[PDB]
Amino acid sequence: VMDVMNRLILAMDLMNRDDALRVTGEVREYIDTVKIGYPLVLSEGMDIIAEFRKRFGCRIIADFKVADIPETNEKICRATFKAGADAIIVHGFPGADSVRACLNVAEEMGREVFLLTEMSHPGAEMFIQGAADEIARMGVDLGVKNYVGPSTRPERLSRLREIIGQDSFLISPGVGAQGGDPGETLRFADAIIVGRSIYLADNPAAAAAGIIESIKDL
Amino acid sequence: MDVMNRLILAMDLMNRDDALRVTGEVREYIDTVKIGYPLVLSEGMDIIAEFRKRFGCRIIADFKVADIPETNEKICRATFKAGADAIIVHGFPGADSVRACLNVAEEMGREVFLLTEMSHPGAEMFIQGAADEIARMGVDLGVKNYVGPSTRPERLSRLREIIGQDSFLISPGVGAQGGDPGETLRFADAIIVGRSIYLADNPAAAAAGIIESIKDL
Ligand SMILES: O=c1ccn([C@@H]2O[C@H](COP(=O)(O)O)[C@@H](O)[C@H]2O)c(=O)[nH]1
Ligand SMILES: O=c1ccn([C@@H]2O[C@H](COP(=O)(O)O)[C@@H](O)[C@H]2O)c(=O)[nH]1
Repeated sequence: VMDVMNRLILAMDLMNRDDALRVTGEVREYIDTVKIGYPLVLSEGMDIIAEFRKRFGCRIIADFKVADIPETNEKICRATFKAGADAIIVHGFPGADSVRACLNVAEEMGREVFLLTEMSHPGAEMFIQGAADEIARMGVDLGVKNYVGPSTRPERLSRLREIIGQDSFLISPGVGAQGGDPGETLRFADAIIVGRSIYLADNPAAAAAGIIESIKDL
Repeated sequence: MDVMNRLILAMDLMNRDDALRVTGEVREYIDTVKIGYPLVLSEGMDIIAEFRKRFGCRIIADFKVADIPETNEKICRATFKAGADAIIVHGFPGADSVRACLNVAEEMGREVFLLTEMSHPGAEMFIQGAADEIARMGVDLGVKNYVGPSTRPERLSRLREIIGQDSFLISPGVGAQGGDPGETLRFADAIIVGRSIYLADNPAAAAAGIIESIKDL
């Protein structure tokens, strides 16, 4: 599995190139893994991935929550890996064929797929939660090794961990801004994803240092 | 939304030259183009303005938005800023995530299309069993534009039943995925067609044939 420095992944969702670069560079010493999503990519272009690689020695996870039909998923994955992303996050709710398509491209292109089972926001309780256990089981049966679960619902994250086993890799968003706690989340997740709590702080570096200090024993 | 010939082109080619050429070859048959991530992540969001400059067509961004509320807002804002007239949003992530999109849409005067049931086989695993409730949620939220599967006419019909004849409904899955143009239009206001057109040796003739087959409607 990827070796995430300090078990902390930066969710760089600022939508300005200069601000995104400035902030990421300031926390550079505490993180070696950055999660880039559509807010930044649709504002600055996929070339932002290469720029982060050039400026920082950071691993890139594209949080695109792929959720299309199989054929389209393949194209999305190919475009994303061509851009230099190390891994891509895919939605499990659209079913096995859609996930398999992503795994096929990842295998062919030598990259990784992360399966998003249950989401962290309140609305996730409406339809995703009830299917999350089966989505995880589906992922396990498909050979998925990397997963995404909610920091906001410890009991759910714990169940996800059980389903995928200790060997699987698990990252979890919803820490900070959404209410999740760093330490509690790392009881089940291999690494935590943190966005606003860091990038909106007056001193992003200090915010990141503070989070790491709080989980030092972990 | 008045879609010419009730036909929406799914422009999923990933080369700017090919996408513009093919879209130009069928420009006389359509005035509505659906652009998605295959093209946008390969050529950039500036491609939307290029399409408007060269064709003037309306643009539907099929981004199947499926993030948390906060991030959905950012995605829609970025998308409408690029010139998209509408954006397709997944309903599976819940009401708050859909409302987030509706908020930005209202603020920027654009439209949100709610995707309720997908057209591929995998949609049967988790999406289908929640589809009716997702459509009802859309109605409660005041959504007026929807996306349903051409590949399952009975499901498309149920979707139409739930949203009413006043709501607008578009449907992908025509051609490549097995859906029939005419049967789909029995329930949907417009059909979405990608490969059956853009992969054809002669795209223009392909579009003309599809339109010819539905001249009655
Ligand atoms: O269930 C999920 C999956 C992914 N994210 C993503 O993780 C980040 C959380 O950011 P923040 O709340 O720390 O600012 C965002 O990029 C968001 O899109 C969630 O928050 N919830
Ligand atoms: O349930 C859905 C929702 C959207 N699309 C989209 O509609 C187009 C269908 O293209 P094609 O099968 O006509 O080539 C693609 O852009 C695809 O991503 C589907 O096929 N199924």
